[PDB]
Amino acid sequence: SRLAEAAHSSFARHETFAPRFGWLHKAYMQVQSNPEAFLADDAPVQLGVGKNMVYAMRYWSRAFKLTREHYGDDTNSRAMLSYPTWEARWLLDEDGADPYLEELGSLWLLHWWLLSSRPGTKSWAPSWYVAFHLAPFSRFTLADLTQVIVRHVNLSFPEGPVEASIAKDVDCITKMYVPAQRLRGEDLLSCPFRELGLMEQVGGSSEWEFTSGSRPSLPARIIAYACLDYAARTTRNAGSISLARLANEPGAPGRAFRIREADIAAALEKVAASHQELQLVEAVGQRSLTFTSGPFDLAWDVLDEQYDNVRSRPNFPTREDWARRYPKLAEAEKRELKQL
Amino acid sequence: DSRLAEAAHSSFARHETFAPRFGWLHKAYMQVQSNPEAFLADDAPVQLGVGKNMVYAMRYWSRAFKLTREHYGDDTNSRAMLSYPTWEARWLLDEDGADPYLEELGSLWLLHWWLLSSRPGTKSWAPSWYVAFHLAPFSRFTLADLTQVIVRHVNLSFPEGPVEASIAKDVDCITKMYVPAQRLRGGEDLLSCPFRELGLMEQVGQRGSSEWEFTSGSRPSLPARIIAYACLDYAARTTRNAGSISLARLANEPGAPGRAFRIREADIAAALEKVAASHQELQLVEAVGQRSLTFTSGPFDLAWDVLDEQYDNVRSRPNFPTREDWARRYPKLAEAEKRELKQL
Repeated sequence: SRLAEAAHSSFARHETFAPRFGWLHKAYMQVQSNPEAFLADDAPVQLGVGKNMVYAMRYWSRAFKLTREHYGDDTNSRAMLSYPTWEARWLLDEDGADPYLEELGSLWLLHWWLLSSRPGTKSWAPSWYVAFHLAPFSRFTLADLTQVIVRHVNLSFPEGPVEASIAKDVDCITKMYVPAQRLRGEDLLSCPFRELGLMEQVGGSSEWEFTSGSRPSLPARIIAYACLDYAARTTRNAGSISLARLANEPGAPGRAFRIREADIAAALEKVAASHQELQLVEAVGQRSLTFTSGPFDLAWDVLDEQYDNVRSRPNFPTREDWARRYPKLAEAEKRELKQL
Repeated sequence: DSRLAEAAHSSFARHETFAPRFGWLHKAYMQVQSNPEAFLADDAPVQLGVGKNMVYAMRYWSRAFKLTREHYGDDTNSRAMLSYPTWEARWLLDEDGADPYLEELGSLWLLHWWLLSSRPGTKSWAPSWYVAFHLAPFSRFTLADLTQVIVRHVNLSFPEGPVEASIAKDVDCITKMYVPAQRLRGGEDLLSCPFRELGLMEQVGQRGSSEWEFTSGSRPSLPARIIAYACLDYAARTTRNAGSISLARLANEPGAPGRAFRIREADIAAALEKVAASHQELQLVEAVGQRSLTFTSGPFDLAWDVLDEQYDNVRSRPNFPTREDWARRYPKLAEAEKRELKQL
């Protein structure tokens, strides 16, 4: 049951809103000192948005792995408070990697986090997971893709599908990834994920399709990071992962970024040239990415290099500093791990 | 032919091929609000959070989008051109303003209009853009073709001006600003540019074979009130009083919204009809028997009523400054306008 393994049962919690940059920015800025930022009586005024948008803002930060949620202490009746993740501190802080999402690679990174699943940290976007990793066809009507998601939810989640919520997810997917000109042609909002060029309307009319050209906006280091991060799901030590798996396995970068094996190989070779610990090797006649120590730390060496080594900046907190500052992050991870 | 000189200052390639970035507009605003030396300070790179080779481009983009004006400080021993935030930047970009995070596509249409904008005392900083949108005789071109058209205009308009290499860098920047990122080649690499969402420019039958075009479909992301504001703002360039301007001029005249937004006369008419229904001061009238937009009072103030309405009347918010309040806080803005007016 691939979907249940990969994702939480979360549908239409974006309240029909696609991501906005100002939402990601303002959520981080507020949640850092205030775990009650989204629950507060005057959250709408404090965050500068309407009531349903507070909800959508809270959801998007959880979905992009920028916050985790956990029970409050008892003064707080165990309300679901939000805490920023170390990754949010790394990416979005004013002294971080890319606080204004100036580089297209940072949007590819957020897209990877949205789809990402690991033991203890499942995806909050099962409809996105299905669309990219599990769906049978690259071209579909919105009703076709709604139906495909409904069918997986039937198989994966006991409470089962709420069709109207899944159809809302499919609307939201299209608003997130397709150019604005194709959206029912004030009213229209920006969405920076359209820059990824992942989805197009078929000349809706009434079909949509995921694209398949080359991806010049996707940096080699982002691909290499995602490959090592994927290998890290299952291994903590030196080892290897086949290019075939990286290209084709549901959940991996080939299907997440919609890129072919040859493109993954090209990126890995480019990056391995800069990292002694990384190689692309042949063993008749299949290529593999090799790493001489645990792939998660190496993924982060590669990723941090892309952004000129944010971790070495004055007063940048380590993952362990951050865990002591926000102990409920590990408690939330542990709560998920208990379910498995 | 001196249209380009009349419209624009002689400024080429000062962005060094960096297309606009949201982070640059935002952080420039936040810094210049209190520090006129924000782009000149020794610590500017750290303070602005940009690379040393990005400081000037960031400064340029704020001036070009009409978000700052520059003028000498009161300094007695300085030729240094200091920067001051415009009232428009306070209205648009402030945390308390119309759209600080550019969440609405209308706000990028607006910025595009401001980049192209020229009136007495406030000419455009982007001559290459002005030629590309308003003076070029073609909509489909190779980059070489566009470069040659700009060169022709620069020869006619600026006896002194730029080398060809600078104009080619403007053409490169115009492409990165407006075409989908997928058409671009990094040599990291590609930056986001929110103006790509306007869908104004596209690659055509690639190979190889080098070609691009300004697009000509309908524009669902371009709000009617942004169209109407632009029409009235355009009219305001030449009149301060009740008057009119024909739909044909709005659609076709170099500088006007038809060429700036690449929309048809019918589209402009439909937007003005929607906006005129709400505004008793505005009408569409047939005279011979061509249609005109009429206004019973000065079009600049009406343009701003229509534009502020589009953003839920920011000017009504508690403690929002009038232009006069802002002028008293930044007297160098009017000083800069006066200097330019003195040249005409």
